[PDB]
Amino acid sequence: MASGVAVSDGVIKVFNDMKVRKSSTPEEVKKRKKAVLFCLSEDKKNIILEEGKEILVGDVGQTVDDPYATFVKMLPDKDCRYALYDATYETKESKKEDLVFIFWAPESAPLKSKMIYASSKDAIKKKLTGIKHELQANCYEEVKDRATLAEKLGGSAVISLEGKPL
Amino acid sequence: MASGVAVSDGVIKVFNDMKVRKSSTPEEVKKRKKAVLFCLSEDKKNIILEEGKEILVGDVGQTVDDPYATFVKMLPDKDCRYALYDATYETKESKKEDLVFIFWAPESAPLKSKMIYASSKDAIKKKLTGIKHELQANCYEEVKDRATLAEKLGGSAVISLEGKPL
Repeated sequence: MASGVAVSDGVIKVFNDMKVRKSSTPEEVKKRKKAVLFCLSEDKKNIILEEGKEILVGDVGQTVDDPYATFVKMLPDKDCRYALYDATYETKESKKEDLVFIFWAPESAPLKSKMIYASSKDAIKKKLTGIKHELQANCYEEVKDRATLAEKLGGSAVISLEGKPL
Repeated sequence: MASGVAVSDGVIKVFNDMKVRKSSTPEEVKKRKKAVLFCLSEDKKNIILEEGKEILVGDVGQTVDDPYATFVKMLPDKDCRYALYDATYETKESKKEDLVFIFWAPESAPLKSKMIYASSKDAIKKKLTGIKHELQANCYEEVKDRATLAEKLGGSAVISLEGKPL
């Protein structure tokens, strides 16, 4: 693999902040990140935050309406990305929320690029202590489908995602 | 990369036979291969012919009717494959035929499996002297489309594939 890649402290903090329980006020929550993208640096030595490429919880009621679809559209067509998506979903028992780590390697991306991203994946995944869920996607028409993520979280038990029907 | 993988003489012969000009009779032609699959061995040390997984030219008039669609369906859903497909297609100038090398790495395949196939790709590609065209595919709903291949062969100039409209 490639374990000569570094993860910024700022990236790490972003992860940690996302798995926070609503002990804090109603303002930093809403400033909370619903989704976020990371990418490799030009030199392929760092995993860094892609600014602007994110969805804050505050945007959900107003700007966004569907957080999952908005997130899917953020996914570039020729470049690989890592992502964290904070999912909200329902079974027949409970309404739960879980952090999903996403590896995006779109078909049209250079094969060299996919290889490097995949080989370096462990460098960020290892630092994402207690992550649980991982989604690997190549095909846009497949991630686009809510059932894709839903099935990954809890399979057939999952009946809705982000308040929407599957 | 991985250059510790061997290509069988039988595989090599199959390639060479496919780029043959119709100097021979009308019987070995029709016994000619329209498409063929290769895969890595269990030990990942050989690139070998996957028997049964092929389309002979003779099947086209009768058993098959659409060679491209039939070929696409042969593509496994969880496993990577290499393939050669002998394409017949038309521009506004000429009706041509060309050999296309295909790398199939389906989304649902184990990431470990994709990596090994991709890293070993050069071992067979190098032995496919004067190949010209390569197609890499992850997403089934995309290879399925004739325009995918057509665009790869000659882009927008190509107006039909295997006698069919795009």
